[PDB]
Amino acid sequence: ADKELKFLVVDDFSTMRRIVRNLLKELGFNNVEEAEDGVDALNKLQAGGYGFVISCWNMPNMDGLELLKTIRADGAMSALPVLMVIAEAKKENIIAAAQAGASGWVVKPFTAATLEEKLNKIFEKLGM
Repeated sequence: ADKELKFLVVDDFSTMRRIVRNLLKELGFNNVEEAEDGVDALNKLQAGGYGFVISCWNMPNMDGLELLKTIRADGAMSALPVLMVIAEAKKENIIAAAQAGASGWVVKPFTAATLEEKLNKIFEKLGM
């Protein structure tokens, strides 16, 4: 979708969230809110209006996996783009992310170039 599309960045580390916010900014995406955990993310997403979720995998309370599943099972936001950020390239985590319906995944740390690439690749499919 347009770069006005509203992003939600989920991570229990504020420093990592500002990194993702800053990279999105650099790519031209200025509509960005943050969530400190899956619960805060879902409370916020139910508030409607978001067009893309970038979520950390490893998070306390509700990890990234649970968030993705709740979203994919939520009839109203089941189609919401979800990019998962993971700490290592472990096939376990990756395959489960794909299986749970992750629109894509990235290994942190990542560059603006990669984020752009993933974002473009996903916008591609969705034809956005």
